[PDB]
Amino acid sequence: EALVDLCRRRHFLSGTPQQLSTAALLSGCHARFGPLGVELRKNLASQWWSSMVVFREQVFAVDSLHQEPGSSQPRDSAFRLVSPESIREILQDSKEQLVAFLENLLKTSGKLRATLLHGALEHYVNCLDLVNRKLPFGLAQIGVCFHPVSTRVGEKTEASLVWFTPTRTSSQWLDFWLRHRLLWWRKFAMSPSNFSSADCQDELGRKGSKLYYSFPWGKEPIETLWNLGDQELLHTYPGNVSTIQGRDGRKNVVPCVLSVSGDVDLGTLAYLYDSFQLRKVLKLHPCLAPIKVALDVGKGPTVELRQVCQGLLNELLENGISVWPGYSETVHSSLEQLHSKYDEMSVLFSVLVTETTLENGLIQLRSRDTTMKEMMHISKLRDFLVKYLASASNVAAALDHHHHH
Amino acid sequence: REALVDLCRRRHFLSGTPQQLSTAALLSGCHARFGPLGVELRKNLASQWWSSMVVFREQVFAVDSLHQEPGRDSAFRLVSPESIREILQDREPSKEQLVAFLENLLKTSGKLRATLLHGALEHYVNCLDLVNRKLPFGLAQIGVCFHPVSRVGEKTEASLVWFTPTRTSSQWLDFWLRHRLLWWRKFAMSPSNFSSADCQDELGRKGSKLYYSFPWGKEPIETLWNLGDQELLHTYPGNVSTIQGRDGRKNVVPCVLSVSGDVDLGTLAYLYDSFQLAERKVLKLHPCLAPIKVALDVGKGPTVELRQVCQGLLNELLENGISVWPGYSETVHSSLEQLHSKYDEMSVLFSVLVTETTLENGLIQLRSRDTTMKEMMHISKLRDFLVKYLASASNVA
Ligand code: NA
Ligand code: NA
Repeated sequence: EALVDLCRRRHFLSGTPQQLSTAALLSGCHARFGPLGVELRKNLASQWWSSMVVFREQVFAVDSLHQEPGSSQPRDSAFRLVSPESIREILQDSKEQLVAFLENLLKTSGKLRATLLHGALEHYVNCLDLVNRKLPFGLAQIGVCFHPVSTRVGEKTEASLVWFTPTRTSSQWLDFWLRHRLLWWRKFAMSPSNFSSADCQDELGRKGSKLYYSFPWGKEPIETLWNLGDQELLHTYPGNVSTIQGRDGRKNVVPCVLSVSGDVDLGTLAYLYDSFQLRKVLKLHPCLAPIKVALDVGKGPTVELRQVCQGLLNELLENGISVWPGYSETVHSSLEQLHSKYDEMSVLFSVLVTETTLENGLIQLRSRDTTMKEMMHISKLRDFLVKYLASASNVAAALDHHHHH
Repeated sequence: REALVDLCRRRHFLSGTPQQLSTAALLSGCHARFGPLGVELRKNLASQWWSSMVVFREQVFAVDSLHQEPGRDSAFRLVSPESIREILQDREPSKEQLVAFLENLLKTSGKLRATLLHGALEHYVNCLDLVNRKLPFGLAQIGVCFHPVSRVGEKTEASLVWFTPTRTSSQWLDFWLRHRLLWWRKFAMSPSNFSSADCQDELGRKGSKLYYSFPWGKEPIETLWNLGDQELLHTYPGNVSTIQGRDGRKNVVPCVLSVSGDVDLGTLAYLYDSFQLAERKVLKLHPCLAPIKVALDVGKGPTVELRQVCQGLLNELLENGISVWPGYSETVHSSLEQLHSKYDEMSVLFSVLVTETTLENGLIQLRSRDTTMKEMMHISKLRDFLVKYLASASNVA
C-alpha cells in the first residue's frame, strides 16, 4: 500500500481511496493517472512509437474509429451506442413495438471497439498500395479500447503493431518480435527479470506469446503477440481476395497476420512498482521520469536568485528538458524535506541556486540516484543534463536494430 | 474530383472511398479520414501543439480523462448488450417492464464525451494540490470527442483549460487568442487565411473563434471561452474550500477559460494551404509538419551495391529521428522526373539519389522540394545538413 499511497500523494495516480484498490486500478473504470503519471505514460508511449514506428521503415501509422459497425449476431459483449433521442421519441411521444425497438438496438447500434486489430485490417489495402504490395510491412496505432467489467466500462490504452508477412516467415517474425518486445520492456526496468514471457496457443491451435510483469499480487499480461494466420484478413475483404495479395519476392500471397498488442496503462503502473525503492524513492528510468530537474533557491536576495533560476529554466525548457520550478514556491521547507519530496517525484536532479552562485556562478547539484551533492558552474548545467539524457537514451537504444535469431 | 483532395487520397494523406472524399464527409468526421501520411502530419501538428501549450509553459500540466461521462442531451449512451438480451429473453412482454427499461437506460447509462472540458474539471482539485493552490495554471489534453451528426462523428480535440482569478480572466483570454492564432499562422503558406472573430454563447459569456478559409468557406477550427465558474462549482458540490486557489493573499474559486482546437480540421486546413500549382502540383507543408523529410533512391549502376549504401544512409537518418522514404526499395523503375513529381506531391523536403558516381567519390545528388534545384554533396555530410536544417526550421518557432 506504501507504493500506491506515495503515487497518489505525488500525483502519479489519481482517484478516491476506493479507486486505489488493486481491483479498481486494473479495471480501467476510472482515469488512473494524475499529471505526473500522464507525463510518464506519455514518455512510455513515445518510446514505444520510436522503437516500433520511427526506427522501422516498414511500419506505418494507422488511425481508426473508436466505434465499429453493429452486428450483435456473434453475441459479443461490446457496449452499444444508443441515441437518447430515439429512446425519448418512442417513449414520451405498444408492447410489440417496444420489443421490436429493443431488437433493433441490439442489431443495428454501433459498438465501441475492444481491440485495434480491425482498424489495421481495414486500412491494409491502402498501405499495400503505399508500399507497392511489398511484404513484410506493418500498421501501428496507439489508442483507447473498451471492455466490460463485472455493468461498467473499462478503458485501456492499447499500443498495437499489426505485421503482414508471408506465411513462410511468419514463425520467425513472431519470434523476432517477442524477443524485441521483451527487451524493450526490460531496458527501462530496475529489475528486468520481473518482466517475463510465456508461449501459448488459442482454441484454434494458433501460436502466440504473452509478456508479463510481476506485480505484488501476481503476474499480469502486459502484452500479447499472436500469429493469427489470414482468417480475419480474408473475412475483412469478402469477394476481393484476389486483389489483397502482397509480394513475397516473385510470388503473390495473401499475407499471414501477426498482432502485437501492449497495454500502455498497465505498463505505466508496472514501471511505478518497478521503480519503488527504500528514504522512499522512485527510480524511474531517465527516459521515463516525468521531471528531469528541479530548481530551488537557498539563502540570499529573493528577487535576484529567482531571476537567475528563471533564466536557467527558460534555457532548459527550450532544450525540451522538463523542469520543476521549486523557486516559485514560498520555499518554507527544509533542504531534507525538499530532497525527500523530489526523490518521491522521481526528479533526476535537483539544483540549488544561492548567494554563492551570484558570486562565483557555482550551484549545488544533487543526484536522485546516489543522493550525492556536488558543485558545478551554472553555465555547464544545460550541457551536463542534455548529455546525461542522451547517453541514457543511447544505452537504451543499444539493441533497437539487433537482428534477433 | 477536386484536385487537392484527389492528390491527398492518391498520396495517402487521406483515406476512404471516393464518396467519403466529399466536403460533407470530410467535415462530419464519420469515417477515419487520414491515411499513413495524414496520420503522420496530424501527429506532427499535435506535437507542435504540445510543445507550445504544455512543454514551454511551466504552469500547464497534462491531464487524461475517460471517453465517457456520467448520465448529455444528444450524446449517445453506452449500453451493455447483455442487459438488452436479458429482457429479450423474457417470454412475458409487459409494456410496464419494457418501458421501465428504456426509461432506466435514459437515466443510468453513461454517455460519450462531446468535449474534454469536464475531464479537466474533474482533475482540477488534484492539480491544485500539486501546485500548492497557486493560480493560475492549466490542464492540457489531446483526445477524441464524439459529436452526433445532424452516425456520430469523431474529432481529435487539443484542449487547454485555464484556471485563473476572475480579475485576470479577460486579459488571459486575449493572450490565448493572440497566441493561438499566431501558432496556426507560423506554419501557414498563407497566414491571412487563418482568421478570428469574437462571439458569445446563450448565457452571454464572451469568447473567440479561429477560422480557416477553406475553398467552400470559413470553418471554425478553434474556440476560446471565458466560462466563469459555473461548471467548476457543478463539478464539486459541497466542499468549496477544497477548490479555492490562491490569488496572492486571497482564496478564490477560479474562473475557467476553455481553449479548444480541432486537430483533424486543422490537418485538413494545412493540406489545402500547402497546395500550390507551382513548378504539376506540390504540397509545401512546413518542414516541421511535412510527414516525410527525405527520400532515398538509386540511379543507374550495381543494384545490390547501391541499395547497400542507401540502407546505411537510411539507418543513420532514422536513428536521428528523421523520416525517410526508401524509394530504392522499389523494384519497378520510374524516371527521375516521375520520382520528383511524386515526392513533391508527398511534400518530401529533400530527395537524394545514389549512383555509380557515389560509389567512386561518395557524392550524392540532393534535390530540394522548395527550390527544385539539384546539387552534389558528400554522403558523409547529408546527416548533418538535414538534422541542422530541420532544427533550424523548428527553432524559428
Ligand atoms: Na516507420
Ligand atoms: Na508544463
